[PDB]
Amino acid sequence: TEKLTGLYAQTLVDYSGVANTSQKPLIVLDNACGIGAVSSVLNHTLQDEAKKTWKLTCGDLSELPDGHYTHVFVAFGFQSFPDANAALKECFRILASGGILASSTWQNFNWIPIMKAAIETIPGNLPFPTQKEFIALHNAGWDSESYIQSELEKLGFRDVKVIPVPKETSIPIDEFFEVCMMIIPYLLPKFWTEEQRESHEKDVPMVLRQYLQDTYGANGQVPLEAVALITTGLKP
Repeated sequence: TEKLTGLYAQTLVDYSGVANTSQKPLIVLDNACGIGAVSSVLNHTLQDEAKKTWKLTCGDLSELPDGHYTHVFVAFGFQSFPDANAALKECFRILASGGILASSTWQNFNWIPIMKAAIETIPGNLPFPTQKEFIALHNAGWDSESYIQSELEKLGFRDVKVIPVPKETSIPIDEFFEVCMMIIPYLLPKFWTEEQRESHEKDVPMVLRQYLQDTYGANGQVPLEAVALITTGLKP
């Protein structure tokens, strides 16, 4: 996964304005080290500061001082929080006046289509989430520019911008297969009867591997295409 989220790490740091802001000293939060675990771009940006008065904190919003930070980053965190609204309220609380929230969330990605295609090789017209069904399983709305803009503005953010950014990369079959099998076990309970699972669950790995080897060569690459929403907002 991390080859693609690393591309979005540069986008999110650039869109936030942190490298060029007049707010000094920089007091930054990287939620759950979501950027730092996949990219050095933010850490390296701070290292390049002439000042040396800046601070970066990595910690988790999902359980910080009031009015403290100049920048809060949430890289692909809002769709996974237990309580996305509570987390957003916390972002507003811990930002200083003039502080910027920058977040990335998923709007589209191609791994659900590829999995669906593999599954419609099984006999039985078996059900599988569509791309929108899958996104909406947790914290629905964070794939919608209009939803996000209103959620941020309700809480007092202004100059709110929500921009879709497509990125494309490629991943080896073996790695793409393993990402799939982290997701499959989580879905089938929600979309198949126990009758359908006992009947077909055990063969999913083989057909998936078979479809993947079928389609993208034997040691080939699988494309990873996505659209992420890049959200920025100002706390007045």
